[PDB]
Amino acid sequence: MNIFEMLRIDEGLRLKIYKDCEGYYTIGIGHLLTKSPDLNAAKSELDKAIGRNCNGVITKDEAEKLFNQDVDAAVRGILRNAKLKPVYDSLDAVRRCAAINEVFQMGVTGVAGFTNVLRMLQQKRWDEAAVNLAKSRWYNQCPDRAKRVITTFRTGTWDAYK
Ligand SMILES: Cc1ccc(C)cc1
Ligand SMILES: [Cl-]
Repeated sequence: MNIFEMLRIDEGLRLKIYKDCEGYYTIGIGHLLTKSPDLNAAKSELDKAIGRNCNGVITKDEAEKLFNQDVDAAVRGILRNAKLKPVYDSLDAVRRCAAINEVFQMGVTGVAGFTNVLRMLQQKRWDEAAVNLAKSRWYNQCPDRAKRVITTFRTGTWDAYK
């Protein structure tokens, strides 16, 4: 078990644009195209991402390419954020996976605004962080995509993905 397998389980796989649980246009393994309400703007972004006219459908290999780029951008987003980095660095290996996963789903901005949970995590207060994450708009809207990640922040084991 590792971040990629953890993410494939949580994001599954679509090979054509859909609306995710927050209502935004997505494809592959949780790849957000745009927050625009315009499907055609989400289409330009996709072609722009692949390097061809798709027009809204991709292959598996191309999905894994996007996936690999997006994991990388999530990690880089954490390391570049002054609020996220010190918290990230104090976490153990498995909770670091739960942190990459959350940034991958929610994006850095939303995550960095959980000042509450951020302090709790750094002080290693797992139960309270867990409780406070299960309160966000992210959890209430995306409970299947989110549940295993909260449980993982709580336990620091992979048991939720087993
Ligand atoms: C790096 C990080 C990711 C997610 C949370 C909720 C906190 C820190
Ligand atoms: Cl969901």
